Parts: sequence; C-alpha cells; structure tokens
Amino acid sequence: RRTLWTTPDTSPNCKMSTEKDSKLTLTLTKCGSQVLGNVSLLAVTGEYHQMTATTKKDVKISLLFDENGILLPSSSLSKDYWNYRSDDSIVSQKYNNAVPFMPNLTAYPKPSAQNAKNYSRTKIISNVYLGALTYQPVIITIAFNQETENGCAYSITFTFTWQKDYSAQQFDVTSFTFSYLTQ
Amino acid sequence: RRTLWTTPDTSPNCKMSTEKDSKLTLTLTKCGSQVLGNVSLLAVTGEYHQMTATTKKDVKISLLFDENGILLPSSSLSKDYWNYRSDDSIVSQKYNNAVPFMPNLTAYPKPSAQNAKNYSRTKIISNVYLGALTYQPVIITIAFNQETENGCAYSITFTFTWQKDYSAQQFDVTSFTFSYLTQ
Amino acid sequence: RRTLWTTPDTSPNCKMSTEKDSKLTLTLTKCGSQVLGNVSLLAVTGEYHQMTATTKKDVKISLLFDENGILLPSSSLSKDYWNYRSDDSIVSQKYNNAVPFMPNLTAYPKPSAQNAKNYSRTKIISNVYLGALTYQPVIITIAFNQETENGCAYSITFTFTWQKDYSAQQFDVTSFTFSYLTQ
Ligand SMILES: N[C@@H](CCC(=O)O)C(=O)O
Ligand SMILES: N[C@@H](CCC(=O)O)C(=O)O
Ligand SMILES: N[C@@H](CCC(=O)O)C(=O)O
Repeated sequence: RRTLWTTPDTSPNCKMSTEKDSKLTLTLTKCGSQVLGNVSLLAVTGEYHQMTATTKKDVKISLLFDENGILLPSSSLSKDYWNYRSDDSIVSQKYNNAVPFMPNLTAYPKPSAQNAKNYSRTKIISNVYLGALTYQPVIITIAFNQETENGCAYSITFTFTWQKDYSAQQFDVTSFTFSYLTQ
Repeated sequence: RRTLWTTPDTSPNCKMSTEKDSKLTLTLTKCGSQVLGNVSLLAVTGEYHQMTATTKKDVKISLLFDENGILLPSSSLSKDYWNYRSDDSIVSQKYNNAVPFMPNLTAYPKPSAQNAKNYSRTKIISNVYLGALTYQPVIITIAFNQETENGCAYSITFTFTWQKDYSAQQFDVTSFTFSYLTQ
Repeated sequence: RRTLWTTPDTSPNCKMSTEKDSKLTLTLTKCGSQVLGNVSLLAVTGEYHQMTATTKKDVKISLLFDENGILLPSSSLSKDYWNYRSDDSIVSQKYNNAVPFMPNLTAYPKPSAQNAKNYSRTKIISNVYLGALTYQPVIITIAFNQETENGCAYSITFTFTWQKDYSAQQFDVTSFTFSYLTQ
C-alpha cells in the first residue's frame, strides 16, 4: 500500500492551540525514491478558529515517527486518524511499518554537534493562502528529520508563519504539494 | 493508462477570450491516490495575444467533467484535444472512463447550503510568471470541484489573476506543478 | 530503474564558481509521462561559500544530455556523481540509457529561428529560500531543452537569481519540487 493519510474528511485530528482543535489534511503517496505529499490545515475550534490581534502568528504541527515509521503519540496529529488508505478511510490494522515513507536520513540528517547549522535542503519553504484569498499569504515551512524529542527516529513538521493581521478570521489554508526523498 | 493530457503541441484548444484562442498545456498523471498535474497557458490569437491597458486581469479556464470523468463540451478546453496519452498524441477511442483522475469529492466537496464558505483546501494558489520574466508574477488559482454548472460531477479550474500592467505583451506563463487527491 | 540522482550525500559534485565547489542535490523520479524532480544547491567552498557585496547574484547550473539521455562532461554537474539509484548510492554500470527521464522535445522544443521567443512553458519559476530563512528569497528558474551547446540533445538547467545583499552568508537553499513531461 502506497498511501498514508489522515483521510480527507474534516473530523478534528490535530492540535494548533488545544487538543483536536483542527483538521490536518495530509496525504503521502509513495512514488519510488520520493513521497508526493499534499497538505493543508483548518482550525475547527479554539483560538485559531477566530484569531485575535494577539494570536501567535506561528503554528508548528509536528509528526514524530519511530524507527518503524509509525507515528508517536506525542505528535500534534492524533494516531487514531492516521494510517494506510482503504477507500476514503484507513486500514483496520493499527501498527503498520512505514519506513519507505520516512524522510531519507542521509538527505535530511538529524541535527548534531558535528556541523552547527543544518543543511537548508532539510526544509521546503513557500506560501499558501489564508482563506484562499490571494492577498493573504502564509509561509509554510516543511522540515524533515529536524526533531529529536521523544526519541523520534524521523520527523515531518509543518510550520505556518505570517506577518499580516488576520484577526477575526478562521485559520484555513490552501493545499500545498511537495515531495521528499525516502528512506 | 495513467496519463490524461492535451498533448504537448501548440495547436489551439482553449478559450481565454474567444473560442480556440489559446493553448492549454495540461497533463494529469495518476500516481495512486494522487494525480500529479502540470499546466501552462498560452494565448495564440485574440485579445490576450496582445493585451491592452483594459484587458481583464483575470482569466478562468474551466474543465467540467461528467460522472464518468469525461470532459463536458461546455468546458473552456475543447474535447477534440483531450484524452489518454498515446506517444505524443492521444488514444483513438473518444469516450474513456476517467474517474480515477477526478478530484476526490470528500476532500473537495462541491459547494452547498450546508456550510457557507468552502474549505480552502479545495484550492491551490501560487505564482507563475508571464513571459518567464521574474518581475511579472501572475497568480494561479487551481480549484477542485467548485463548479456546479451544466450538471458537472467534478471540475478542475485554472484562474490566472494579476495586478501589474502587462499591456502589449502576449499572455504566456511558466509551467506549474501540482497534485490532488483522487476519487 | 526509476530514479536518477546525485545521491543524497554532501560530497561536492558541481560548479557554481569553480570546479567542485558545491553540492547539487538532485533526484529525478519517473512517474509515467512525468518526472517528479527535487533539487537544492549548497556551496561548500569558493566565493559562494562566503558571498561578498560583489558576488554575482545569478548562478546557472547546466545539465546537458546526449541523445541517450546520458550526462555530457561539459555539464556543471560531475558525471562521477550522477546515475541510477542503488540504496543511498548509484549503480556500478557508468553508461545507462535514460531517454525516459529526458524532457519532452515537443513540450519543450529547443530554441530555433522558426519562432523568436520560446514558449514560457519551457520554464518553471518560483522562490526558494537562502539559509531556510523566510526573509531571504532566491528565484529558481528551471529550464528544459533550452541549451544547444556541446551538441546536446536535451538539457535541464537550474538558475538562481536574487536581488538582496546576502554578503557574508553561505549559499544554501531550501529544496524545490517540480515535474516535467518526458520524452
Ligand atoms: N530506504 C528503504 C529502502 C528504499 C525505499 O523503499 O525507498 C528502507 O530503508 O527500507
Ligand atoms: N475513487 C476511485 C477508487 C480509488 C482510486 O482509483 O484512486 C473510484 O472511485 O473509482
Ligand atoms: N518518450 C519515450 C517513450 C515514453 C516514455 O517513456 O515516457 C521514448 O522516447 O523512449
């Protein structure tokens, strides 16, 4: 099976501010030596559902994986909601190896004492758009294997950062396509 | 067969202003649960071939599909010009099911009375560049399943929108890569 | 075999200013009628390793290919460092046909006397980010089949161009994903 995903529904699965306040829509499709990824994020409740002038314009969604490529429970994304695809849902077996979906550790090494700043290639940076409004850019930073916490073997994080005042709006962004080299 | 396309030639196939004034180059390659898409647009004749100060800085190219995934004749793209790949041309059979290329209706639901504003994930927004000149951004908005007209089951639309004055120039943009979840 | 790459290590393989001053990380994965590509560039030594106020804010990395799809020795990328994937390295056979990885000559024709300016679809233009810092955009231009020198049959070039003063910094950019139609 060649896709890992959250499912495409809008049932909350993720933490932006508080637990299960948001829907991360994420699909990872294996394409040989790369995964083709597609991501977006919606705030369903809580502060990011109706932002204020003081809301933090920087949200990080962390997916931490063990050595089998299985999501760790300390991730921002709930495990209930994350598995191999089956129709528009997921497979019933909870604990399925997924090393071939993990980001390559040579391309994207964990940070170390060896070399201070890590390679910029460990990140993808671009813009997505809040509310699908062209005048409302939000910077998406995708980082590969740059987390060490909770004993993780691999990581994929999605950070959204912006400068303009989006108060009174619901955080919701356009979809973003990306790829990365696999283990 | 795993690619639907316009063919890569420059024979006009599309309407920007008037019928068959432009070449839409579009390739959809099936990659499991995603299509990998690649698009660009060129004006061959008519107003967008030599824009004026009053030309509309907003062009929408609509591909409408029936429940079989087959292009409807009311689309901006001519059907003559759109089919499964065979060499650098298309297959001879005109009417081939293509549901596995269609955008997923759970990820990208049609608009309804149920929920006012639709999910931003139904769109991709980025920049492409007019004339391949780095100082001439044009915003591309790709939208999935957001059309209802003509009884369509699915839709993919490409809107190009800009602010700067590109008068006297030919509309022609750099290629854009994207993906989406499939039915 | 469905991936051509540089390998994901940081051993210098490329010329920005002087020979083997930099690491081009490039992976081309065949996906039917498209290649899914992923690129980034790091300066390891020389001027781009510690830029000055006079360093040229325009670097072109040229991959030139023969009619078999094999890299020509006059390319910016060293051939030693470029082959079909095998684990995290490359296959031992040096000279492997790769026409199915080459950019389509109908979609991306070489430049000619026939039609002055070439089609903008021959290029992809976007931003990547120096040092993975969101305030440091660098424009990446990918061009397909636009070189004629050294008798090349095909070409893929990566040009990085910028305006801001990045003096004292090491040239290093975030990863960029793209696709193109294949021969
Ligand atoms: N890196 C994979 C093998 C290559 C791949 O599946 O992409 C593994 O370590 O299991
Ligand atoms: N959604 C497809 C099945 C899954 C796929 O082909 O991507 C169908 O409805 O026919
Ligand atoms: N263009 C290929 C055939 C199609 C493909 O492999 O993508 C060739 O000329 O050998």
